[PDB]
Amino acid sequence: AEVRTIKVFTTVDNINLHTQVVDMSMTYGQQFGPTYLDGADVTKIKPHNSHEGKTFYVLPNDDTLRVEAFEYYHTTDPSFLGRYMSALNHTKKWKYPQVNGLTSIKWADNNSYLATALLTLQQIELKFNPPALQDAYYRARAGEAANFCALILAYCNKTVGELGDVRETMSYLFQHANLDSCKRVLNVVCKTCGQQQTTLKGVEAVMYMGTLSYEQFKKGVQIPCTCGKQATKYLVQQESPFVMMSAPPAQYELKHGTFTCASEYTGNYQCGHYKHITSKETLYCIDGALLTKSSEYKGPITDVFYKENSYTTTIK
Ligand SMILES: [Cl-]
Ligand SMILES: [Cl-]
Ligand SMILES: [Zn+2]
Repeated sequence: AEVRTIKVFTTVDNINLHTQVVDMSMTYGQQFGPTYLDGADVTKIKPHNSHEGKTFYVLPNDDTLRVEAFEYYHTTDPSFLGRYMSALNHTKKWKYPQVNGLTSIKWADNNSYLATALLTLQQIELKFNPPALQDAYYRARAGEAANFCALILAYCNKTVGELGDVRETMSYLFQHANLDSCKRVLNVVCKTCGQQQTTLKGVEAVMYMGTLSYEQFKKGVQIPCTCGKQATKYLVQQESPFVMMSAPPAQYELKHGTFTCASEYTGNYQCGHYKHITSKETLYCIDGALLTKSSEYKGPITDVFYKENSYTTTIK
């Protein structure tokens, strides 16, 4: 029997290429293990003539690829590249319209949480650490967001179509961002126990769960003390370029000029839809490809983002 071969390249990062000679009588899987062509699983396919010179993603299956994959993605999760490829096979088919000057996502595959996450990132100062996210985010800002959205799904361990939470999604992305300079000082005052200051750094310095209002967080929020009293927690010092205030969805009034952007969630714990609100010359509501405007906004808000640089309390 006549042996036929083609040259292809394998990769884990789509930058560093590895020359391979493949036998056209054997599947990609038999030669490389799980193999993907621009997100499509070709593990059970035999090489085509049209494949010559093309790049295939493989799993990090030797030491060189293990190092290349960690350096690019900053993960050693064995299932990561397969999850990234499985997502990309869908996100490459999504549309990414420019809405009010931002890259959004046309609704598909239950992706509203990703649209509001993507819109938010374009309005806050954030630098990613993994080259994969740096490279994909640059492309997303330019309007080609398929790789970025597939990476969000992979980093968050979410599949296409799965219910997502914006706060959790932002937590994962912030873990892979340089927030090392961010600092928060809180004071908690109990009329029985006295006062306790806490310092938070990095992601914990920019995220708070319990109120949407940055102003209320400065004045004080009531929380339980271990003694059984209500204590007051308030912000003493903030050093960060933004803050994110989150809460269970509740009817909330957004006032033009008092916040950067916000997420709205309509539905229940099992099922629902996110929209994005941005405060510009007026209030714009971006719902995937859809855009409306209003002077006032009230709805079931879950996350609000605010601009910051340096804040020090006047509370003694
Ligand atoms: Cl590679
Ligand atoms: Cl970046
Ligand atoms: Zn107490």
